[PDB]
Amino acid sequence: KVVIIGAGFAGLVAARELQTAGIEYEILEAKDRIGGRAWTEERMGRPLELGATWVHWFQAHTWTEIMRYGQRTEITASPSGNDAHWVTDGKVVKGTEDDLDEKLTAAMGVTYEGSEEYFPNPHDPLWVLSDDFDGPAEVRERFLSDDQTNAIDLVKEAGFDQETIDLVDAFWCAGYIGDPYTGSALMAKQWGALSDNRYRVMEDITLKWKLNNGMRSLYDGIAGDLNTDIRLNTPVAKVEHHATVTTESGEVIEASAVICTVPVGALSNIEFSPALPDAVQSVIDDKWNSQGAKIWIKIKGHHRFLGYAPKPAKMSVVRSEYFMDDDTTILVGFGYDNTNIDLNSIEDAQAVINQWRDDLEVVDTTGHNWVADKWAGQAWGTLRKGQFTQGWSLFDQLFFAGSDYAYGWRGVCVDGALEKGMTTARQVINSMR
Ligand SMILES: Cc1cc2nc3c(=O)[nH]c(=O)nc-3n(C[C@H](O)[C@H](O)[C@H](O)COP(=O)(O)OP(=O)(O)OC[C@H]3O[C@@H](n4cnc5c(N)ncnc54)[C@H](O)[C@@H]3O)c2cc1C
Ligand SMILES: NCCc1ccc(O)c(O)c1
Repeated sequence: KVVIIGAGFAGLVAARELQTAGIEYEILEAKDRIGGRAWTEERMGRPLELGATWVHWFQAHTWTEIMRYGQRTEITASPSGNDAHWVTDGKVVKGTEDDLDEKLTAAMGVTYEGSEEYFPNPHDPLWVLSDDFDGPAEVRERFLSDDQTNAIDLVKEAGFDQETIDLVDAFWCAGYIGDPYTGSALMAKQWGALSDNRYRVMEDITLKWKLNNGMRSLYDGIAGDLNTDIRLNTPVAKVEHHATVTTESGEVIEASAVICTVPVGALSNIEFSPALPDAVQSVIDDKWNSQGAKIWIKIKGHHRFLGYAPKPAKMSVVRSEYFMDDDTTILVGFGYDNTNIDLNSIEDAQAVINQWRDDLEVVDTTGHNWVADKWAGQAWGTLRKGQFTQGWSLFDQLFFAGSDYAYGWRGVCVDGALEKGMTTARQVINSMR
């Protein structure tokens, strides 16, 4: 009676929540698998996360699922103390990881600089624009101005030198999963607000703890709780919200309400009748700022490596992640432009490593191009200029659920999908009561 489109974390958790409340549901999943943009799979000799990877106990929704499905102790920190390399003026600079972090810490201090006035409650991101806002006019003006400013311009304008600029440029190529110069700096400021405004905490939350048993231990857990079979290989083609849903084969399914978790980068596969609001339609057409890609590279030997490179490098942040039995290292990498790298080309993977070193030898590589993926069309959702205040909040019988619309760790984190999936089901629940 309630139709959930997509079996990623938002869809699975919404179904479990409806089930709790005794409401009939059905999940229609385009792919032949569950997990969506979280995808644990054996590649290159071990389970690797092709999408979502890191977790933290300060992420409320993720951490309760970690507790629920038995992974409390089953988390491991990514290697630290790497030999660090960063490109800053056509040149490769060699340092320690702590050397890099302290440069990034001071720049982050400036980047967060008004989060305390914007986000007293870091989970009320649009409070400044609320009728309830009790602050001065000049804070609302700085807020809107920040939505139209990118995060690197904030560091440039504070007088930092070119070294620190290319470091933040590389950082946000990875963080904004695409071109950071088109991004909204209010995203970065809210990550600060959710991280006690400390670079170190922000990295502990987003870039440290991995699930020993992968994301699949969680989404297999949620799916294992459901008493209604997920209909895989059932891509949705049309949605009528007056609700009626039409699959690609032409099957028609009737429903009291529709919870659509299809990411924006993939909504163009579905026709809506009536059409979507013009405001929301312009977001879909502009979509999100996530055009980048994530790679897994394997090299010869055991090397503790960290590398940073600004736009337009193939990869902006690359880091050792696993030391393997056969004297190899698996590194992870994040880059701003999915179309500048073939994630499964040993030669393109070598050119990534060649950004910093001419003595490290790639022997394998792999990745999934989420942006080119029909059912995704993006990496993790990040914000263009103007999308903090006129973007993710515009998607509020038809409900949109997904990390990209979350109040808290929006887009970038499974925490956001688990948040928004659950609260969107509550909207359904509340209105049926
Ligand atoms: C490279 C990468 C790395 C990430 N790393 C992390 C990390 O370390 N930590 C973290 O917390 N988060 C991370 N994330 C983010 C996390 O994966 C997402 O925020 C979360 O999985 C989004 O869940 P969702 O349910 O909102 O969307 P999705 O996972 O995209 O779920 C949508 C589902 O709908 C399906 N679908 C699409 N179109 C249709 C259609 N027409 N009909 C039917 N079904 C359809 C899709 O197949 C998919 O199963 C990462 C994301 C990426 C891309
Ligand atoms: N994949 C985790 C998302 C992410 C990307 C870049 C960062 O700089 C960061 O702190 C977190």
